[PDB]
Amino acid sequence: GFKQDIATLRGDLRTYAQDIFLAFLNKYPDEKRNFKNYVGKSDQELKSMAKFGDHTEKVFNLMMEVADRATDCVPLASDASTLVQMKQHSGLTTGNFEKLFVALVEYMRASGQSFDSQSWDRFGKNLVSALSSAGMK
Ligand code: HEM
Repeated sequence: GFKQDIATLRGDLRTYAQDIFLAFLNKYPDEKRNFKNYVGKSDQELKSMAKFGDHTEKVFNLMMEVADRATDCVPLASDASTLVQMKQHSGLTTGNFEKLFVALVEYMRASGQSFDSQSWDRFGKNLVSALSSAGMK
């Protein structure tokens, strides 16, 4: 289930983090508008841009902590506050986060692996709700 999925992703977190974030950017090309430097790049090129590899690994390092600190796929309000408050996310709305989790769930659904994709779907919705409550637009 969800807690085992955290251990699976953490066991190869660099590859999962890149493959899910690329799934997100290819499913929602307009989302590259928050990045700029990513435009007109193939997946293999993106993987070779330092701010892609670094920022994608740090997204997934923190997302796995937030998942790990969750009860029944409900994140801590403190984790939502922390995320909202991040100066680098000034641009963002809950819409950016919803789309990332739609792509994550779709990626898990298409994998050959026994991920608990319905738990991730609820995690993504609960995190979007928590971010809104914590002040994200
Ligand atoms: C659980 C989800 C996410 C987490 C944990 C997260 C985490 C982070 C972290 C830790 C940083 C700082 C890392 C660093 O720059 O060294 C960062 C920067 C940034 N995040 Fe996020 N982020 C998340 C989702 C998103 C989403 C959905 C977007 C846009 C759709 C986004 C856009 C950005 C941007 C634009 C930056 C800085 C600009 C750059 O990449 O050069 N983040 N994020």
